[PDB]
Amino acid sequence: RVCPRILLECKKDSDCLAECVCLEHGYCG
Amino acid sequence: RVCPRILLECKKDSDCLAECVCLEHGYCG
Amino acid sequence: RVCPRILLECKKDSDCLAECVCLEHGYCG
Amino acid sequence: RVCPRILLECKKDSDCLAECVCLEHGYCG
Ligand SMILES: [Zn+2]
Repeated sequence: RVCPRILLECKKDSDCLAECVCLEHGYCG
Repeated sequence: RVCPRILLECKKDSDCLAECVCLEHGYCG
Repeated sequence: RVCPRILLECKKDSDCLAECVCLEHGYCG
Repeated sequence: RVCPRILLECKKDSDCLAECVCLEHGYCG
């Protein structure tokens, strides 16, 4: 899985880069 | 992101297939 | 990268499953 | 598939970034 480790807040996966997922702490990972 | 539509429980991401991740509700997605 | 190893002929990546790519021998990989 | 738009030569897939693969023409893609 490709998820650059850029710190980004999110509500949905579409708020995230690449194949990062929106995790339960409100950040992409 | 490639995450099969297979119902799987998980404690860690490693429990999941492909690029699915372990969500805190206790299932892969 | 997620590429199921199902034998499939191709001309383009869109002929392939998942994140398989169309390789120079004419099969997905 | 996540393959950065970065010009890279390669002898093997391992030479490439992310989910890029080594094409026989000698570049990642
Ligand atoms: Zn991927």
